[PDB]
Amino acid sequence: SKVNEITRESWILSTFPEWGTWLNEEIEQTVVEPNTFSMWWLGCTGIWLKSAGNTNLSIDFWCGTGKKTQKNRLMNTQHQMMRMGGVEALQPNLRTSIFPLDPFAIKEIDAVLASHDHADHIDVNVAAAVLQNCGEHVKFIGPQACVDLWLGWGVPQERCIVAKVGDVLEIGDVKIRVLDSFDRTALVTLPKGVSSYDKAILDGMDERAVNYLIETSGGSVYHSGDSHYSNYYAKHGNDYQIDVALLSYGENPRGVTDKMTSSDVLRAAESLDCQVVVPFHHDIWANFQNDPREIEVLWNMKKDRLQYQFAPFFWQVGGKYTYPTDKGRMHYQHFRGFQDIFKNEPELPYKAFL
Amino acid sequence: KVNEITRESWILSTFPEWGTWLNEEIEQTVVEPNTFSMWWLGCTGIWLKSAGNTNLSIDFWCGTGKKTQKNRLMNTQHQMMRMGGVEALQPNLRTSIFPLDPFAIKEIDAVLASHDHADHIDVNVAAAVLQNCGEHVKFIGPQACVDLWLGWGVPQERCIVAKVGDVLEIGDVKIRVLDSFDRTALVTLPKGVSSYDKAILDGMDERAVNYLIETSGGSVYHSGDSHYSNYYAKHGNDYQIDVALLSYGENPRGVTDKMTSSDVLRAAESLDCQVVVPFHHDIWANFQNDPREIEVLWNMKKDRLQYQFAPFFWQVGGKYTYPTDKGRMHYQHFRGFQDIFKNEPELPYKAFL
Amino acid sequence: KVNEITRESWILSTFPEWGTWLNEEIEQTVVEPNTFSMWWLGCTGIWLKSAGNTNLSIDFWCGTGKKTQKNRLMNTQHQMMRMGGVEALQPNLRTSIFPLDPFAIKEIDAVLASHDHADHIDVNVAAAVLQNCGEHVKFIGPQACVDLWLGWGVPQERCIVAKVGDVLEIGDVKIRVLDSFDRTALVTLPKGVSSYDKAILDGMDERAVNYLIETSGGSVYHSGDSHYSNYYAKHGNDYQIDVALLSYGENPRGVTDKMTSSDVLRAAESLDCQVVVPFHHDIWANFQNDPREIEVLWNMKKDRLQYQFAPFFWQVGGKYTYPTDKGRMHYQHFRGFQDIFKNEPELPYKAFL
Amino acid sequence: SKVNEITRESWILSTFPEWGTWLNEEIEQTVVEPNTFSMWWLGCTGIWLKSAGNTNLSIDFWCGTGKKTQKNRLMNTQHQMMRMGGVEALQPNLRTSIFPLDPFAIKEIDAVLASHDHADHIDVNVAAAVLQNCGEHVKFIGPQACVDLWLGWGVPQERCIVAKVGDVLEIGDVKIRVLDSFDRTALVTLPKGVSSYDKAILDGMDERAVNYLIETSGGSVYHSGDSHYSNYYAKHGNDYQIDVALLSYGENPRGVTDKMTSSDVLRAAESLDCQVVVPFHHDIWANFQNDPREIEVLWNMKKDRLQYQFAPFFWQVGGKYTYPTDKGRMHYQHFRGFQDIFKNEPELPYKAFL
Ligand SMILES: [Fe+3]
Ligand SMILES: [Fe+3]
Ligand SMILES: [Fe+3]
Ligand SMILES: [Fe+3]
Ligand SMILES: [Fe+3]
Ligand SMILES: [Fe+3]
Ligand SMILES: [Fe+3]
Ligand SMILES: [Fe+3]
Repeated sequence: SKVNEITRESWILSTFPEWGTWLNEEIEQTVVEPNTFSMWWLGCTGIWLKSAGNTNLSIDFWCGTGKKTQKNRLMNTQHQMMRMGGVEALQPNLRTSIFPLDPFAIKEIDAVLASHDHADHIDVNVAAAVLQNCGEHVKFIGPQACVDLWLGWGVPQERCIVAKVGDVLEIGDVKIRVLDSFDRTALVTLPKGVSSYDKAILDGMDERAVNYLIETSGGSVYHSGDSHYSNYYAKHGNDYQIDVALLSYGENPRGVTDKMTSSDVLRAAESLDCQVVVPFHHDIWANFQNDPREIEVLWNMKKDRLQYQFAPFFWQVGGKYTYPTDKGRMHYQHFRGFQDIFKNEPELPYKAFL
Repeated sequence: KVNEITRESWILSTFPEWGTWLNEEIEQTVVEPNTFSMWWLGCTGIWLKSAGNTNLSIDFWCGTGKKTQKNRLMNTQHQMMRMGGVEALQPNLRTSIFPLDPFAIKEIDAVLASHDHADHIDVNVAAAVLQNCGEHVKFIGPQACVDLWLGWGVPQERCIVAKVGDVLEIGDVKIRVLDSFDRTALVTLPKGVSSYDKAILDGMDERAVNYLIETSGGSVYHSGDSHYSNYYAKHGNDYQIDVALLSYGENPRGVTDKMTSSDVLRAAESLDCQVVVPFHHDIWANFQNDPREIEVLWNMKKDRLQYQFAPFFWQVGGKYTYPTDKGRMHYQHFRGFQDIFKNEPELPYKAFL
Repeated sequence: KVNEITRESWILSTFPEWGTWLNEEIEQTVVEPNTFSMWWLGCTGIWLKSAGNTNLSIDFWCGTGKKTQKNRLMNTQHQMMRMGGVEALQPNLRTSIFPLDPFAIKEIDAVLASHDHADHIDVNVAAAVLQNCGEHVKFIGPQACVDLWLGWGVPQERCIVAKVGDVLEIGDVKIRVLDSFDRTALVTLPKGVSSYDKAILDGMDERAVNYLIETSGGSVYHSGDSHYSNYYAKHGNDYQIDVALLSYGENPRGVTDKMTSSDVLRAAESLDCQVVVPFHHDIWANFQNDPREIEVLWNMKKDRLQYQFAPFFWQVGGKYTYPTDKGRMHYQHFRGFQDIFKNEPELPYKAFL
Repeated sequence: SKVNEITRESWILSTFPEWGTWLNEEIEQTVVEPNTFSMWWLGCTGIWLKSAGNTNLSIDFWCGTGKKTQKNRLMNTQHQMMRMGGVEALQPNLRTSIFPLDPFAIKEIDAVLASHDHADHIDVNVAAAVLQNCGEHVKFIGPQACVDLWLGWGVPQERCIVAKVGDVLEIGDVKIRVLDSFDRTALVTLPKGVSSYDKAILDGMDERAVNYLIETSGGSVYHSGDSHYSNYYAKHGNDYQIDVALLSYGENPRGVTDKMTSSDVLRAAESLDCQVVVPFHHDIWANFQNDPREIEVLWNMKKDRLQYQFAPFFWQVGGKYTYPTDKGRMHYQHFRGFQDIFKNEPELPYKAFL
């Protein structure tokens, strides 16, 4: 190492993303057992899914960050937060989770999905990486607004598939059901100079936000993007067997509603009639710092009285989940290492040193 | 544009995560008389700012952990091999963001290091400070940390070897150099150097120290990642320690590298502090832990043992001001939206949300 | 005598359950200067009494729920049908007693209705007040409540249509009419009127409002059964709200008709109140709930979010006096026996009991 | 004119009792499965029991209320409360639970039981209703003092059966064992002018209070009326297999002892050696407002150390319990409704409205 040879740029390039290609390697090397499926949490609502037949999907994989300076103290005119809250000042949304996966190291993938067109659910860098490293067979699947963003970034139209509610897509050995979204924020996320006083905007969900139910030989996973709470989760739950439900969670600032509360994660689990409920999105923003234990406590208090049939699962960014293998586990813990502890004797001044 | 993007342009546009947000925050902070403020920089990194505008970086670390699984073998005679008789690579992956850009540092009085372990000293932070700051900035640390800085190209004139019992004055702050209890450091030796040899047991002071930093708003004890020692009680008998920063984490089976939840409490009692603040518990995936153990045990024991201190649970990149924040137990980042409803919302109907 | 007894004679001698106990209690309460008292009449019914002896009844409901299972079908286009696409009868059975006989009311200044839903407005209470009280009593509510009262036979000189932004002076109390967030009310439309139509979304103010009642003892915010809205923060920014009354209950799967435990807390924070009081959680069997969820969440979050309010758990028929009772969390009905052992017991031996 | 046609009397008659005949209908229409029995909580200690053989019993069904005014300041001379506590002032006992069953709509019943002669355990209206609606076959079963009250009210002697400790009565397919009572309050519940200093009154339990063990093809239930705690429960538990134990609970005012404490509910369950303990009577009086969670918390703290073989069940007034089907359930929840949720599509201005 040399003080003189170091620049800010050389430091950044040698250091980030944090885990380098550790997880890229982990994912590629994982052998998914028959009648099971595996997923990894990529931060925010990003999920890598890998079926037993080696089909690979990336969903809402986001490699952006939040604010990088306080220099600009003003929020962009008509940003959704301004429309919802009548605010003027900059939002202090700072990214608080590491980047567990290098998208530029992706070699094996079948499709890139986006639940909706919000910035933290779609990514130009992920797009670039997949187009650069992968074959022409990889599909970009998302609602019309997501396809418009990808096309605008230079993704070829032939790579895109516009997801419409009620569509059923086959990719490798997995079935993708496109379902309604309840992302109320998406409804009012409109370009400057376009009015959100107008009631006609209320019919626009389908054009820009969907939920996905992904069916594998090991079971199904419901990715709700960042849908708020809706009674209509119960319609989805009546119609389909949903094994694992991924629901966005966070601590709403006073006067803001952007994520479901702890109580609504449970109501949503009950409405989806799932077996495992998995909060996500609760890792990403400093200003939404939260306490997932609220979900666990409320679940313990209410499960007998309401005869809840599901259990919560508390994950970690970069972590793996395998279903149905991990059903029954509640608290994820990263591999602790040292499985070969004391293979050989220690080298210490006396045995009881430590 | 999709074809104007490379891995390298993505990285340079994206990292570090918070840009210069906290650099700006720190500079623009006006520390009130009779108070001091600190920020947690990840791992055991701390920025301290006094009411006299003295600024110190302690253990500021801008490295990361493993970046690949390709090399499946642990380095021969790594401290973990010496303590555990293992052969396989350690899966230590960095799990906290980088809240401060070392290359945006403009205002600083000294760079301190508790010890020479990799996650407590940084060549990039050194480069940045040498490149952007005046000749007055000191690099303070045990002999072994000075040796690392020197070897990286930090000029001897900038360094101060910290030895136990030293009292250093920097601006309006007093830095007491105190004993370290980092048992891991004692056996962190180069390949070909034996850790069977009992003479290595006298080696703490040359490579590891703890700091008691006294300000006009109170004192902070930075324990580096010392393990538990009864000797904290000697430090606690000798000095008023307001805030104690102690390394915490979940030890893997057969490993002892961080103090347990019971020991964070015993150490707080021994240092006889006012506030105990676990840190280091953010950084490694394989040490993933539950700081609520500390809060639960403290609630169960504080009456019976007449504990006079309270714990405080922080967040990486977060601020703490003493004594202003005494009484606060759970840190929450600024939530934003303090001007909520300054104007009316623009919605299709008022109850839309 | 079994021969003289009829279902009718049984009912008339037995109900309402407390007879006129609370009517007497309320009438005889002398409210101290700079305080106000309220009683919970079940569901969201509130009796409010100021230090100046102004008396208001708010959402006083004396109906019951289902009385038979014979009719197995829900009325076409009932709000629950519109919201849930159901056909079967709702099993809403009233689970609270009737602590106040409306036909014993003799002293009152105004009858308020937050909205026109059946369990918030009452023809029997209207009859009773017109029968027993002077020409001066006002019936205050949104246009839709005034229309219901008018159609029942309440004279038009008695009614006052509440519009958002109105400020009504009644005796020594000020009544601010504020926005409601009762999303169910928006779709509660007559058979043959479409709820697919987006124009219905502008209809809140004509049929539902929230009240902020200001007294010399402080203020109370009655939210009717508003759902959760960010706009509570606008009301909280604009006014000092001491006590917030918020409707709570356990929503059946696929139904949203009451705020969750998490939202009771968010609403308390948004209203920036000092005391939050769930109500409505007593009334329907099919919404049977656990208010302790609110207490547990509040304990878990109050430090981290710096909550400045505390929850208060009431009982139907109970009293609350503000600010005298601030600090109390769990209401207990009077236990009696204050004159215990005034005289000696009459027992076969001292230690019998 | 709606308001013109309304009187206090018309309102009361159109409104009460609260559930009308909903529960009358529910009970009649219930088909009890073989090897099970069902019960409903009627408020206070009232129970409706229905066997698989369609035998129907009412136990301590009380349709009275408490105080209806504050005007009478004084407690009745020599009321049991005055004898026990040397008090003068009126007791503030206000009924706090609704009336889930209309006694006048009873059409199918085999017997009317009373555990003891306290006012809240026997009812003249229930008697009048049963005599008016049912055949000559319906029996009124109670201790001598209960039979005396029924007789005095006009119940014909031929309908009554004086229950004495040790008696075993057959009614349909159920066996009713009459057992000792421990209602200490009943011993000093004596008419004005009769002395409670007299030790002879101590032999009076059996003539006025009993406990019942009701054996069905689905298991047994022990109704303790409002017995206080007694070591003698262990005698009953040694002698018989007791599946469900119904025990009176409440919050005693300072200086009063009228209901078992949370600790004693547990000791009693242990003594009776039951499988399920069900507190009751804790719904009825305002001045005894209590917290049944004390029972649950204590049980969780002690069940391992004491090797408790029973579990508590927390019911709701008007609710159902079926044994052994409901064993394992701890917190009763009334039917929530909406089982046909989303049978059809909602009728809303946009899907995510709710
Ligand atoms: Fe998002
Ligand atoms: Fe979104
Ligand atoms: Fe370390
Ligand atoms: Fe160390
Ligand atoms: Fe209501
Ligand atoms: Fe309503
Ligand atoms: Fe009783
Ligand atoms: Fe009794």
